[PDB]
Amino acid sequence: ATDRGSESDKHFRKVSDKEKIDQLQEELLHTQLKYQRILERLEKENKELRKLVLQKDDKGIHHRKLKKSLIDMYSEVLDVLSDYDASYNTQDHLPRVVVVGDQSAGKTSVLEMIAQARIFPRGSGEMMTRSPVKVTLSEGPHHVALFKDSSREFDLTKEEDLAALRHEIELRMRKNVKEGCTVSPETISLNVKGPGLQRMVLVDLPGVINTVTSGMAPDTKETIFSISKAYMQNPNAIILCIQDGSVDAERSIVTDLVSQMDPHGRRTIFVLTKVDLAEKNVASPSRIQQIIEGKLFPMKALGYFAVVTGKGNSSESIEAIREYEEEFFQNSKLLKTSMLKAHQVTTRNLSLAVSDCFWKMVRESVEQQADSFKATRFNLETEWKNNYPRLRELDRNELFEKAKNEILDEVISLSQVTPKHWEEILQQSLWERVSTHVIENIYLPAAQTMNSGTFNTTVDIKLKQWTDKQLPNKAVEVAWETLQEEFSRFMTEPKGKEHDDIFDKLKEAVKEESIKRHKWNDFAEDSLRVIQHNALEDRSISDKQQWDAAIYFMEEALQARLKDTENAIENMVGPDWKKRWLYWKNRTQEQCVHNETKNELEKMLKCNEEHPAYLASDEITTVRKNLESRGVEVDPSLIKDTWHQVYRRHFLKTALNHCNLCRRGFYYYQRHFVDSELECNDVVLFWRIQRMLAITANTLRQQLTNTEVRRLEKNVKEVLEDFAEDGEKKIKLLTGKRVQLAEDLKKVREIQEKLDAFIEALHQEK
Amino acid sequence: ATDRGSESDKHFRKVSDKEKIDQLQEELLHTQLKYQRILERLEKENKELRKLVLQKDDKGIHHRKLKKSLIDMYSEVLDVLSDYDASYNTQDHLPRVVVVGDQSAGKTSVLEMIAQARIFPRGSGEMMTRSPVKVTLSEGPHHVALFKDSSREFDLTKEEDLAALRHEIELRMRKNVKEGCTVSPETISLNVKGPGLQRMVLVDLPGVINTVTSGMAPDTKETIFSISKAYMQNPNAIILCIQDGSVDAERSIVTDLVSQMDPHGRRTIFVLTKVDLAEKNVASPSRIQQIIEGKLFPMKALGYFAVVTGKGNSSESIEAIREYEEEFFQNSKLLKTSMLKAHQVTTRNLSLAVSDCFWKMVRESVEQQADSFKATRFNLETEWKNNYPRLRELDRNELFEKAKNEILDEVISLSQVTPKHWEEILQQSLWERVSTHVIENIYLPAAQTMNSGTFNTTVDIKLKQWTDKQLPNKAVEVAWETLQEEFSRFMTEPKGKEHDDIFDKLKEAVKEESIKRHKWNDFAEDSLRVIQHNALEDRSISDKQQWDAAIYFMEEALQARLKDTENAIENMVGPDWKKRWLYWKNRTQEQCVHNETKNELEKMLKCNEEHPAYLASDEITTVRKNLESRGVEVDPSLIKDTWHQVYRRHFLKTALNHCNLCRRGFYYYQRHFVDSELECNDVVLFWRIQRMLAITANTLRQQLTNTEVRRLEKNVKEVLEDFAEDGEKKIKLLTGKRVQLAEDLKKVREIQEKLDAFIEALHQEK
Repeated sequence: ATDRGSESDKHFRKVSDKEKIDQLQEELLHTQLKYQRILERLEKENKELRKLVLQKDDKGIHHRKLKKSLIDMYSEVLDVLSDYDASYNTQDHLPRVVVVGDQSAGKTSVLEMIAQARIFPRGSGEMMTRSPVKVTLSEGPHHVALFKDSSREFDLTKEEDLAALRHEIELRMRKNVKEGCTVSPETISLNVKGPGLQRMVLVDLPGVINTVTSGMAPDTKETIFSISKAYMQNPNAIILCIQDGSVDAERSIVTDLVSQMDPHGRRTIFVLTKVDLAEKNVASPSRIQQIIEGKLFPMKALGYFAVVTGKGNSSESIEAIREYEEEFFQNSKLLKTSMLKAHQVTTRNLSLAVSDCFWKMVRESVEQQADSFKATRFNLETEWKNNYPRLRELDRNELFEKAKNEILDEVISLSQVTPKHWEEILQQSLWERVSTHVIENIYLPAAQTMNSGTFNTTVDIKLKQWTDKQLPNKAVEVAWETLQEEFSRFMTEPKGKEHDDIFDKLKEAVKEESIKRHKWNDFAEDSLRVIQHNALEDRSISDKQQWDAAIYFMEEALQARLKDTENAIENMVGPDWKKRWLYWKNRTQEQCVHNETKNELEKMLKCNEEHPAYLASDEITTVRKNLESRGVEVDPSLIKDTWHQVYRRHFLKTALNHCNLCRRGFYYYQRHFVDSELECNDVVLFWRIQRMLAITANTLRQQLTNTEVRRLEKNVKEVLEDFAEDGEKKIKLLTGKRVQLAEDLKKVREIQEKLDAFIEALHQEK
Repeated sequence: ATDRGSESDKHFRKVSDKEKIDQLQEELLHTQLKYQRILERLEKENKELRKLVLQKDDKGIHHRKLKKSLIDMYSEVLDVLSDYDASYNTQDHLPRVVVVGDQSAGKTSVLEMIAQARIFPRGSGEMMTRSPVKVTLSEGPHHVALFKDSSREFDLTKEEDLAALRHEIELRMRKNVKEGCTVSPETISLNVKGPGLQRMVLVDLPGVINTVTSGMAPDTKETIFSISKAYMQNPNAIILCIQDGSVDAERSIVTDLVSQMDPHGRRTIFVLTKVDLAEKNVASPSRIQQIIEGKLFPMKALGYFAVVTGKGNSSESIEAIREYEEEFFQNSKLLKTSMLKAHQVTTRNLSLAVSDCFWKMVRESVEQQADSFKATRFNLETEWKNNYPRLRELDRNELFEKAKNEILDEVISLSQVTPKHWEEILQQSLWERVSTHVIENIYLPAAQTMNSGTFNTTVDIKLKQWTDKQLPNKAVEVAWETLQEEFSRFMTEPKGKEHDDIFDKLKEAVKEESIKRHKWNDFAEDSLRVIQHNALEDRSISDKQQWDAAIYFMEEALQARLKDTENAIENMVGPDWKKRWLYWKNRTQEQCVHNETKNELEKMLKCNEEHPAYLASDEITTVRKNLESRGVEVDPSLIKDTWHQVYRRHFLKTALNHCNLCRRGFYYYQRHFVDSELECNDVVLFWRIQRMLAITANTLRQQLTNTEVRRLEKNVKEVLEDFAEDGEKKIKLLTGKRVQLAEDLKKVREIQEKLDAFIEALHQEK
């Protein structure tokens, strides 16, 4: 009967087991015992195994070394840096080649010709030219392509495999775009290999635009720039600024972006596309020599190159395009009249220049960056040691788990708090809540009568009205606030050295929610009405022990109000004479007037202690007249306030003297002696109220401990589950641990492995 | 001009003038202008006295034989008896002729022939009388009818007015019947005068049914007879029995009710109807003659009569029916076979017999009952004066108006409550709501710090949370509860022996409706939220007196929690040993364990006075196992609670020693050199909350006295108007003797006033 919810939960949990354990033991623990082992065994091994199955096709020799071309391995290096941190802050560490240019300028054809195959999709000319791809370029004995995330190898000399390759890229391309924008940053990684191909890694970035039309979002112009600027920021990047040769160089759109990362083109190269279509330029030195020497641009490049990107056909084969490129420059005026120099034309020269710069800087850059990221682990280890004693047990999610368990443990302990303490809290709160009605409305008007039956009748009328209307509602409010306040205390107590600040954030979020998901059963108001009456209903003090308990409670309740009245009267009337000459506590004029009015009312009460609270109005006038006659200024309001305080003091102190006489009054009632003024009936009232306070507190406690506290535990578990699923709450609560710093120390281990193995391969090839 | 009484008066004059031209007053003027014309222009015509002169002529010398007719006064006498008592008992005091008959027997045709006008509901084969109608017949040259309740006179010689009268009677009959029922007792009073009419009050009664026909509602069968009895039982009345003599008499039912109501035929007159129809459809001798002879039924009669009611046509005139009557009784069986008496047939003989018997019965019974009605008015005087010697003929509507005035005056008196009274109640309640939280949540954790900045940080955390989410919600509860409670008290608490409780019921009824309709304004919570904050935000104690008041307030709080802690300790640890020798009053076993734990914990605090408020699990275990070594049986919760009490005792006594220290120097606080030097953040804290509580109380008081009390008065006026609308809401408590007794006194005086002139006319006119 003390608690019932836990029994129900255990019962139905056992029933669920009895019916479904032959499945639940298999699903819940059997497999899960090995679950931590499974993760490595299942997926990781698989990714390795299929790779071996592909490598087994090659049939490489054991201990041969030189397993892969160095650049193919540097592709993994760049990929691991991208995965660890995709922000430019980490991209800046290693060399890259950026392929950027005006929208639909043929820059994709430039990259594909460098790659010696039509590897990227060109389905459309609007949305398919404004999305990123990345391709590594490697030496090989055969032109073959392989994705990071696929075991399939693509034959780059056949239309079917090139089409499938373009299809996979396209499937990634047409989805890695914000809706409407059609432009979003994302990584697609392909490794393209073959004879004649250099040691590079090229990133094709969304085509650059200057205006927006009805078929595109207005933000599209800015988003492209944001992507375009992201990879250009790399100080170790070679930026291929690819411009459509059919339009004025002064009108280049990409240039105005490149100048934001390299204001003078120090690390940039100029690429002139559509050379065999822009006849107005390739046939005239006055434009070409400025465009290719670096006089028509603000950019002073690493080099300047001219290429043929296709004769307006977005789907033209790369092989035909390269053959036509080699034929065109010979056909064109440009070679004869030396407006373009032989090393400034065709795919070969551009590829070789960018390859030499990129790969030299790659060799030195990884030799540097292996130690850079290893040094970053050493730098991460100084901070982590200094911040906390070396420890990695905790985690952000584990903070939620630990605060959850702390909260549920405190809620349970709350449910098993010694009940007696619950009743003590409820009893004291109830008395503080009710004493105002007890004395001001019930006792004060009732005990002024000259008949015990009228005392009890006034008391009982006020008690019936009060126990029916306000008192039950007040008791229910007290119980609600008691439960919520004790819950708050358990959630927040700074338990000395055993307190943890980190969890506090959750304790506040749950404490608020758990309270709002609980409501107290309103029916209590009616039950209390009955119960309260019953506790009052006992008016019979049968023996000395209950007589003394009754007198005790009456003395306590009346002494509190008497002390309050006496403090008010002391402030109102002023200091005594002793203070006035020993501490020079001189009275104010109001205090003197109040003192004289008090003296008038007090002589009246001293002569006749039976006087009721209410005077005649002509009595007020008489008091004013006498006070004025002696020389005291007084008005009916001063008399009424002084009268109220003074009569209450007289009333309560007379009640306590009646306590002093009740303590030794029993003979009068044995004898029925007629001259006996003493009748001790207030004692019964305060006895009844003490017992009613006890009964109300205990009933509220029982409702709390068997019905409401278990509902609170259920609501708290619901709140904790809802917060556990909420990722945002975990992000914005329980954030204090230093584990985040250690996560970098551990995660950069992939970058550390790729870079060191690349250094070893560098030495092996040399 | 500032603080000048005359200037204040002039400002008040301006403010009152603007209110005098308020939109309320302007709309009152605009609506009043139309109202002066609406329900107006009657007055100028009313001034003429010609109508009054005609009424005087009717009352005094009407210069025509009709004047001062004694039967005419008897009609008013019976009407005023009906007014005195809806219940039949008193209406039975005075004679009248009550006419009952078989349903659809033609009784209304008989009553029309006697009244000589088509003034009764006439129809073919249908219930004609459904609610009884009392028509009084008197002689006069003007054959005119007039309702008791109307001013329209109906000319009884013309069909338009006769039909209007009949259908108005039908409508009144229906309006006396509840929806879904057909028959009702309420009597319609029509005064009919014309030549040849006899002095005869005649009461048509709902037709009696052997059984309900299917179309008719069943109700009638029980209703009809009861109604008939109500009028039939009159010991001073004549029974005129109308029976259908053209049908099998075995099917008749009226004679059974007549025999029940007059077993001896003391004033019973029997009449057959439909005699002309009976000529071809005569009721067989074997059943009808035994009725005429009083043998089939106990009914005896003053004579057995018969009249013709027509041939079933509803439009038949009086003269036609009488002619047909004469032909029938000359030629038909009712006389030739000697059932009915020749002097007892035809309309004239029945009318004359009824008038003679009626007026002799009147002369004999009305004088006795008129002396008895003088006795009746003195009898009402006897009881009434005893009931209400001070007040005579008081009515519930008058009482409601008086209560409305008193209650609105009580609201105004509530406005008169001094502002300090409201502020005192509000502040005391407000402080009761937070002080425990002030120490438990702020002071205890704040005062344990080694850095007063964290003391103040704990202060500010708790105070800011409470101000943002709690204080503006507690303050409004305190204020609106305070207004409700004081509103209740002004309306109920007697001002000594001079209190009049007559309107206490009405006051209580107004109270709940007014409070429910009225609300405390929503805005308050925001303003309080700001105001409270600022009162706390100011941390600077302006002067020494304020600093001392802060220390006194702090001493109150700390002393209260210290005494509570000490009493809780005595509750758990049990009696002292000195108490054992003194009163033989010792520790219980649990109290023994508690005290031993307390002594060990007090040793701990003696060794370390700065021990933190929280015992760690190792400290708790040290206490547990040391007491177990002592043999005392201790557990972690016993020690946790005993430690809380003991430590708070130590902490609060130290806080009161600091109270004493802080008096000398606020500057020592300003120094903030070291903990040993005075560190009185405590005094400034209790000062800040002093300001918060006082300003909250005064803001609540101001909104009360300038916003909510006037809204309360408006709501009370509205509620008292709703009181005006509902009379039941005036007699919700069944103590209504006042109104009923007043009405009875006035109506009995009218009864006797009319009976006096009637009896004098008996002495003189006859």
